[PDB]
Amino acid sequence: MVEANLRLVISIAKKYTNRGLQFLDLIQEGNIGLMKAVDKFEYRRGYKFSTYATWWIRQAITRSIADQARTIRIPVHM
DNA sequence: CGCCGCGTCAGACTCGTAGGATTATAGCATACGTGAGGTGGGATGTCAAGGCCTTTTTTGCCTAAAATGTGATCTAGATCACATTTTA
Repeated sequence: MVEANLRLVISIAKKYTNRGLQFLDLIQEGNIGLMKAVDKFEYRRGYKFSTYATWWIRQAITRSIADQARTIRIPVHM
């Protein structure tokens, strides 16, 4: 599953590899959200998988950029 | 053996001049801890009157005793117009 959907991970990743942090870190975090979605996904919902891990990936990257990527940590609320 | 290609590595010295950055990234719910706020409470620190001792300020006082007064009786100084008289 994971080795299959790596291209989803990288595709979504490089929408956000504008000069925020760096490519490969967005990619790696994307693989983390991917592994979550593989751990959680239900076939019985019968939907496509792409959407599910799209959400999960996007969460993971979207707050790893914010936790990291600065010398001064601004937490999520600000 | 002797190229050839690729790569590594230095490029003078002291002063001055200016301020200075930027893109876009979801959203709400749970639940937990830490910062700025209260809060009585030991405990410390202050400020105004009183009891131990010595010193200081009044102040007794203690007797040597030298000093302070009594006043009629004197005394040895002190004067002034005339008559010379001396000395530089």
